[PDB]
Amino acid sequence: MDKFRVQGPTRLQGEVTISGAKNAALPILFAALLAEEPVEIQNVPKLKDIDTTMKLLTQLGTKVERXGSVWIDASNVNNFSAPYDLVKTMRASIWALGPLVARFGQGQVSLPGGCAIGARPVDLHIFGLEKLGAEIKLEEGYVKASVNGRLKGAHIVMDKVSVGATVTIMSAATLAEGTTIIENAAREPEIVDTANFLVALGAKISGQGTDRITIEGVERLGGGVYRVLPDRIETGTFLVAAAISGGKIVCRNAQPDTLDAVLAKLREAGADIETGEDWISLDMHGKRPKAVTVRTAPHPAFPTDMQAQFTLLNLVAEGTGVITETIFENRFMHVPELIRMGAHAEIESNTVICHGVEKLSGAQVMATDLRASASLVLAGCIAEGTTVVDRIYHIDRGYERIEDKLRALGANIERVKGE
Amino acid sequence: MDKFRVQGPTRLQGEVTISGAKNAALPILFAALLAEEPVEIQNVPKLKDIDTTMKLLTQLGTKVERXGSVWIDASNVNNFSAPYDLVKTMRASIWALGPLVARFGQGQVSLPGGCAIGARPVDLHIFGLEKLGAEIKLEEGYVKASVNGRLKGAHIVMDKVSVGATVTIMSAATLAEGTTIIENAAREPEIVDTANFLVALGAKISGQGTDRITIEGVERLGGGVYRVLPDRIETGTFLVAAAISGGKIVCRNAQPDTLDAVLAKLREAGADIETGEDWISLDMHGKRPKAVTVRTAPHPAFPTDMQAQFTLLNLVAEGTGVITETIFENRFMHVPELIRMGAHAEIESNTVICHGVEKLSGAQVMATDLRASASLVLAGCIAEGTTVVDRIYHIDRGYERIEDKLRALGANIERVKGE
Amino acid sequence: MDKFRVQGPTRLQGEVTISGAKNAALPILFAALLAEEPVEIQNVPKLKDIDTTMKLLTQLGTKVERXGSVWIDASNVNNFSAPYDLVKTMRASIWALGPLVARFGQGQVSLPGGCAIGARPVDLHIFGLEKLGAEIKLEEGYVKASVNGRLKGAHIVMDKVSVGATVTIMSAATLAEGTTIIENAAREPEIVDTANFLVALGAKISGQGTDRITIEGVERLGGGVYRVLPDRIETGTFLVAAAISGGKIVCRNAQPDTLDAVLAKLREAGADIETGEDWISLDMHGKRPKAVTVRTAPHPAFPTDMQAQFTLLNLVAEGTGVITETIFENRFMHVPELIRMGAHAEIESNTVICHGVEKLSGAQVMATDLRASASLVLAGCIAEGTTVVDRIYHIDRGYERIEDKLRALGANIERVKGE
Amino acid sequence: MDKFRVQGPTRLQGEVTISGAKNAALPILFAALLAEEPVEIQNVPKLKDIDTTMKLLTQLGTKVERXGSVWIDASNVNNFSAPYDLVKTMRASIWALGPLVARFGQGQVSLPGGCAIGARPVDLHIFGLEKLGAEIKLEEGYVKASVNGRLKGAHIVMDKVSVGATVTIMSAATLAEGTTIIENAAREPEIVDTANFLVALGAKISGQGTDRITIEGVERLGGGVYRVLPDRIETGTFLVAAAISGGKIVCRNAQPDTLDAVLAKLREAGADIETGEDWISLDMHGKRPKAVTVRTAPHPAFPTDMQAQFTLLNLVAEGTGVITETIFENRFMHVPELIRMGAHAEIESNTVICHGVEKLSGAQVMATDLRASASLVLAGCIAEGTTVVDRIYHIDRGYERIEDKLRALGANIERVKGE
Repeated sequence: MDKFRVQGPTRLQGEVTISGAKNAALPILFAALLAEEPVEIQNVPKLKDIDTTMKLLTQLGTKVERXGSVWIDASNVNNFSAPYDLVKTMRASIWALGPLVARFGQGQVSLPGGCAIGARPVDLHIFGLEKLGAEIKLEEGYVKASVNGRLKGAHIVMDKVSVGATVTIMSAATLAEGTTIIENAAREPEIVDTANFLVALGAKISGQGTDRITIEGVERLGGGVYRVLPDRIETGTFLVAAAISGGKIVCRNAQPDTLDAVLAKLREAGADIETGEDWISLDMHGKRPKAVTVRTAPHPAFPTDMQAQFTLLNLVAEGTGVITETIFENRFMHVPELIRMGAHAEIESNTVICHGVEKLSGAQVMATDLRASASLVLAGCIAEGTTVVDRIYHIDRGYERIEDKLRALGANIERVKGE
Repeated sequence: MDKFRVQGPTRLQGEVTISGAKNAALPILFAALLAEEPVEIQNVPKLKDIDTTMKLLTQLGTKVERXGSVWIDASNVNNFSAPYDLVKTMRASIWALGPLVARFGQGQVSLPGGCAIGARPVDLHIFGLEKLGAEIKLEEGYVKASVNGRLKGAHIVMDKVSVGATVTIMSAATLAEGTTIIENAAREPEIVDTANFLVALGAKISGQGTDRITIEGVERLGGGVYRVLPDRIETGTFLVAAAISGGKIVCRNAQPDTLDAVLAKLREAGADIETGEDWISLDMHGKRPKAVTVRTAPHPAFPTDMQAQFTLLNLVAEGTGVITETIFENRFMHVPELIRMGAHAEIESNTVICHGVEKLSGAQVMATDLRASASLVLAGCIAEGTTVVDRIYHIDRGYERIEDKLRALGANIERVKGE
Repeated sequence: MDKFRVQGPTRLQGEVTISGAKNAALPILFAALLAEEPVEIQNVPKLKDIDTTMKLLTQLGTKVERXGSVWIDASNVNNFSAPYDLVKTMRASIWALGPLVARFGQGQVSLPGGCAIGARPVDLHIFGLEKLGAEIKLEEGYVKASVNGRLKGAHIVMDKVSVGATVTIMSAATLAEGTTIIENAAREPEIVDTANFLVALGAKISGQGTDRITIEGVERLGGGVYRVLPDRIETGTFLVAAAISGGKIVCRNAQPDTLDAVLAKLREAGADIETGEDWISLDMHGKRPKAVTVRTAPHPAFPTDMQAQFTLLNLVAEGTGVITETIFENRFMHVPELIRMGAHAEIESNTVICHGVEKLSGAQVMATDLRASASLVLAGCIAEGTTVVDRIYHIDRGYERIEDKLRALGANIERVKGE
Repeated sequence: MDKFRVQGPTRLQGEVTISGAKNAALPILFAALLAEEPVEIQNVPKLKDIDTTMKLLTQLGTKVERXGSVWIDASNVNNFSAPYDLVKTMRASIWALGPLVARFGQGQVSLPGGCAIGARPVDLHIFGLEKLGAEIKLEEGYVKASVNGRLKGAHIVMDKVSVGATVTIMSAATLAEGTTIIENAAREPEIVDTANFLVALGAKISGQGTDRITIEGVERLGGGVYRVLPDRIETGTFLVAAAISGGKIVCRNAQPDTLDAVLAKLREAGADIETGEDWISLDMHGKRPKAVTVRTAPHPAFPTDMQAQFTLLNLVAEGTGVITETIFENRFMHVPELIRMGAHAEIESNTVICHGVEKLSGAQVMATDLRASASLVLAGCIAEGTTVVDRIYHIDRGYERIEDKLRALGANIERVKGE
């Protein structure tokens, strides 16, 4: 079981290059199934899910190769079924369904053994495909969709806001006959990125990033070169790393505009921030951060994905600050871990009241949440002494070699083994 | 476009005989598709939906006759499809699905068109059936279900309480192989009645009325005689009629136990109430009702179907009353209509603050909801002058000759045809 | 009982000069109680609530005179009580409490007979004052606040975002000794305006408009001249008027920045929009608006106060649009009135599914809500025939002579006295 | 720092005598302040809060002593104030307030400060009292209540269901002039017990246990002997200890009727349960438990206080089961500890997905929650090996000598005196 052994305190400063967003790379990789011609996908991070997707794609008869880029040749897809062994570790695999049916007339995706019926994950996807004219075949453990000729554009009202189903519906709609309208579409920057990718292939989409996405179907999608957008959360994590260590950092390959709320929040903490079209700088001037008030909410408001990081900021800031999770429940599992590191906090209902302390103390900590986990690693960086973060495979799944990035920032960090 | 012209004030007093519950008769009529031997369903009301169901049954090859009872012989079911023409005006038609697949191995029901995905009623039916081993197809405007051989008992956890899917799952499970357990089952008296009916046929069911129903599959269901339970909302509607008019009333062919919360509310309003095995008496002793606080919630608690009726009550009651709706959104349409009759109230969020007035005044009113509509008719009876309740077809569909029942109570009411 | 007789259809086009916001004028008027030197408040609308506030102020011993401006001389305040009548027709009256205590050491405002313990508007104000060092005295219908000397700055965390309490705490905090931090402060443009007014008097306030307001108390506030900000919702009502009428309009005395979400929403409807330092232009180019998807949420997202207006827009737009209310409950009560005008709509849960039709048919209509009411007048302007909007006094409360404005835009409208 | 050491696995069987409910004892000791004659309170557990209450009472001038009983003589009560030195460590202190002002005409309770306002516990108590005619005086750090003569009966609508405020209102109302009615009253067995205590003193109360309590005020309360009801949660914890271990336990000095939901759930898990007037027997027959579906809700529904206990049950039961928590927000702290013990569980939103493993592994654990902690100790009992549960002082505060009880059941437990 891999662990991170950090030795602090250390000032995090310098430069970091931001990896592509896993959350944009995935839907785009599945969308490449629509491409009749070779496709080059740039800025694709080296992550477990990316590997799983490549295998899945190959299993369908797609020609796949990688490095920074992922080269895809789907001119000839022959197998329209995603098997159990291949979708078992990845829910995103459902993304193969829509492209398959829209372009080939048929698709089949294996489903896991479940328990409760009603409002499940796959649900929105299946019904979205059904509104598009797909015939659905359901049997415990799998979903099959098929259509005679082209899908038919339709007017769709989403009762629930779903990032997943929005990608599925928007993807399959690019080849449908007519216009498709999606009401209550997820607004995430990743949805915008996926739509832009499609448009680069010849798709006709508008409204991406708003509550209403409109798609005019076209006969076919071509090929090309496409650059995946920067990882916005990864970027936020690095900004916070400098903000909590009285450091100065510059983020390369970033996209300032996917972070309005986070940047504004950082300024409130007294951070000196600068942006360029593709870069972001943060300077504390050796100064300790000021506590802030945070209310997480749906994009483009302050993201829940930055929550753990900001809680950390408040925990070592000057003063008292409160963090409120307005949509999500039980998002504070990790606070007791920080408290064990010498933090002063109180979890109350859907909030965390933060009392800033001068210095943290290393400890043996652990968290299952990717973000919370990453925050523990940041804590280890500035705490007095030795910190050991257990089960970092969580971090490995969403961050492209964070230890190396942290090390170049001046961190004393080692990847160590353990029983 | 029928209307009720009412002239008040009139004290509502005397006797009324309660009709069988439409909502228990429907699921029961459908479940009869499982019976191998002739069956007699007693106490079935004469309502539009019953007619639509009989016709549906006839089309499936069922021999159907009616008067008070509805006679069914489904020994020779030979057709397995419920077409658009026969199910357009009736959601309940989905109930033919489970019995067909469980007994015959195949079944299909026409699905009315719709544009929203998620929250769709039929969703839970499909899922329960799939859990039981059925193959589900969403094609040709139809929802299709089939199984090779017998359904297979399963442990089903409902993500949401659904009266409809509880009935579908429960019904089909009686013929499945093995044991079926439904977690988070709807508790409604209509559900208990349907269960009791199944058992009378030879089914093995327990837990009906609680959140956990257990079904022991058997090889076949027989025939028999079964009496549909009384309409609790109808009973409550008549009780309130006397409670707001200073009257005394005896409800015949009623079932006290399905009305716990409503009876307790009536006592708080100051009503003198007595009960027997199959009757309920309410005596105002010539007195004006007292205001009460109402919080709707799932059965066995206060029913949302009695909400508009109780609002009416608070409106002519002594004091200030509070009505809180936790079940439906937008269930206050009756209020603006009532206010036009001289009532006083404020709608704040999901609650109505009632300022009881001594007397109501006649006016031209209209509500699309069944309960609110019957409430308007009641208000017409006690209001000074003439009231014209428009669009009464809503009431015709859910109440068995309400005008006749009201007249026998002392109401001055006439059905006007034209506009 | 005033009413509007409208003759349609008429293209609304031209110019309208936007009134100051009642919602910012009120808290500023109350805040003037802090000023030791005369104060000039410009751009104050002529509305009932302003009068009540004026009467209330005079009663305290304040020198008050009005026009476009309101002159206040709070140099000689001697009465410290807000009598029963003044507070009964106006919740805003609670705003006199804070300045009184903060400046004079004593204050008292009447209380309307209680309803349900816990969750009264007045409560948050009370607790905030207490946090500031004030002694509170209560009894059914009475609230006295007092302190010996200065109020004391405190760290206050709001468990409920409240526009009212934020104003109270902020206002009173300008005179306290020390720093006051308000966590979870309301973000409204009106809060920003009030804070700005305070700063113009010599107060030290930062963070206005964000989740955290920090006030540094000072010995005293002088006098000066302050211009109340433009009415954001009126501005929006006018923008919609043109947008639903194929017209072109220019809003003068406007503040584009308080309308981001509404402006971007208008662009989605197909509108051509330009903005300047103090104006906003909208041009439909003779075109019918496009159906939009709306989601009301906390400022700066889409304002629930623009809801009815947008529902109207979708009702006469090309296509279907769904308006989703995440704010209040029961916000669609006016829709039936629109249906009576020939509109096509379905109310489902917390949403309205709008099916735009080509033209509205005039009729006799009425809504109690301010916004929904104004929307009915807009409808009369574009409907074919004559429309009579009843009970327009509701409109008069938040709209400065709307009939004159509409007429100046080309509307055929008459204020018919009583009938 | 006290700790618990457990050697497992060990079948928990035999008998246990249930302690009196701390939660009933507390409000009852406070209500005794209303007694004009001596009172003997039986079956009071020996816990910290009881000691604090005793100290509090003595300081008011009450003659107090304890053993199994607590003897109260409120004849010389000459001091009407509860100082911070007491209430600081005990929230229930607010309970002295109502009896004080109701009997003596005056009462003052010290209040813990804090940043947060709105949604504060004590708010409902203040409001109820005010409804009864009391004058309220506030200042950060204290709440004072007084009245001229007797309190006055009033009709009170609880905005929210509050156990504390229900006791306060009910208690004070017993000496009020006239009739008091509490709408939306908390239903807890602890409230029923306090009402019964009051009635034995001569008060006039009814509806206790339902959502509506009626209190007819009387001149004065006498004295007597009264036995505190059994601790329902303690009994639940004991039943679970047997259910998760193939054992057979009989709970003595119990009250079956206070545990409906828990008993039904245990049967759901496959337990052979029998009950009598004052005993409860559970028999697993050496059998492992069956996973169950659990949804916490207000009494008489499933208790949140049995939550952690049931999760442990699931974690070692056959299959998958889901615990959904709707009362408290962050009540999942016990899960990560259980995982360390070899348990398979996924946390999702307000629910926990359990994966029944055959056996747990000894380990070093710690939970701050009274219930979660007790759960861990239970875990240690059946887990293979040695387990060390830290900070068992939480358990000490709510459970009367848990080790002796467990030891008598077959457990291998030792108290360890820290560091």
